Amino acid sequence: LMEKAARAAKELSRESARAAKELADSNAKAAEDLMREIARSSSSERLLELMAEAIRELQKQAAESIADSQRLVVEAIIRLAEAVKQGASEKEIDEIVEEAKKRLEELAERSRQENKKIIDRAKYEMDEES
Amino acid sequence: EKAARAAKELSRESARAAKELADSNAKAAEDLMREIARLLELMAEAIRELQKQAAESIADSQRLVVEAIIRLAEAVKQGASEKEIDEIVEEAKKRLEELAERSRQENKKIIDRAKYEMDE
Repeated sequence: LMEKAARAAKELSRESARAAKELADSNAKAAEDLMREIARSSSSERLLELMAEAIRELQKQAAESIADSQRLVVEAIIRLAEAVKQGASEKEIDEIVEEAKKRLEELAERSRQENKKIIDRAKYEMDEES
Repeated sequence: EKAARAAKELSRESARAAKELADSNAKAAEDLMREIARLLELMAEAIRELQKQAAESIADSQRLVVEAIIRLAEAVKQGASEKEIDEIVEEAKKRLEELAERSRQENKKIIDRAKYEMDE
């Protein structure tokens, strides 16, 4: 079962990573948009300050997301190594894995929501100035 | 607007580096959990260390990216035109590649250390 647990660990880590990558892509596109708002507008340092603030907020929230899902993954890994030595069933391992996998997608959903709110606020505030 | 696409590409470059680190770490978790079949403490420590170094690398990358974006955003509206913009972009790419390389090496070292000591 330890082999199976290993596969499970790699998969959880990769799911976390993929969440991080999708979030990062969204943030990239956001950066592009904000810069286009810079170009299509009057010359104002203010818009630059706002863009920088937005990008920094997005980075901070991204780091918090990664931290959360990483904590989850390492805990699931330890929990798996524990289980494959306390009483390795099969469906108990499958269950630990499926539960962690549940929490990962829930965490990632909440993350995408926070991100989205940040972006919307940013875009809007950049609209209102200039 | 060229600078906008540039911003996106730099950001995506950073993200790709991060993704490579994460994949390496997944593989590392698998191997380390194979060496278990205590050792649990070694594995936990190694994984947490890999995560910490990942976060350090991502932080450095992010600062590079945002600095480059602010520089671009000022360059446009200050003028300077295509060659100067391209130069800002390519220099940012260069420094990003350097950072990504040293980060990649440090990560590789951590993983190899970890495996080697779960062997001992």
